[PDB]
Amino acid sequence: SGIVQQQNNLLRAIEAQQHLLQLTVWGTKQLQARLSGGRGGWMEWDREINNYTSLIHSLIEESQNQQEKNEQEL
Amino acid sequence: SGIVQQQNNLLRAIEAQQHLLQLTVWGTKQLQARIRGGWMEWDREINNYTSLIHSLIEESQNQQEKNEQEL
Amino acid sequence: SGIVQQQNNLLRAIEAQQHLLQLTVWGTKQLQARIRGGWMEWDREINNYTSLIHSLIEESQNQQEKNEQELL
Repeated sequence: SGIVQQQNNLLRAIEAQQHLLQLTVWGTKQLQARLSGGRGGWMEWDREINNYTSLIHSLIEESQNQQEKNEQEL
Repeated sequence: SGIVQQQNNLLRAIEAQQHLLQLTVWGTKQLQARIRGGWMEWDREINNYTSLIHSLIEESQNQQEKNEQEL
Repeated sequence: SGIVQQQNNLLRAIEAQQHLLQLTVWGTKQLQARIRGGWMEWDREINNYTSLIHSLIEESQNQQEKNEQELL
């Protein structure tokens, strides 16, 4: 199915962008150290990112499950 | 259908990833402001593609709704 | 169909998102190259996913086009 094949493509790109995104956050934090933010000034910022990250992994997780289920049924 | 349902998750991922990215964007500009390089142009690129993404996410929400109301 | 138009929407949302990512990587590079460095591996990691994402994107473009020409 070209439609089902496209979903897989979109999901994949999203997963790859998630790595890229996590690589960019890491890079940003390294800069933050050397530099200097305000001591704890970025705590909530960091917290918000972990919230989205966790949500994202969750969604990707459900999507991968839905992907296998759409490939057998549809 | 499982396709529309999944497309919803994909969209929420894109949206969550988008918000995540915007946080990265804010942080970087904070960093740059605490410091050459021609950053106003970069500023322009950010804004443009930020506009574009917002437009795309909004239109995806609209279609998602239309699809969930049709399938 | 509404489905194929949604994939067209999601694909572009991903394309646009890719630019912001590359731009944020860019700014990071300028700042990092201003302030050894465990970055050598960060750079290798970046290039890898960038190429993969551009590969996934164009692949999706090929698919998007094919699905639309058959009116799915």
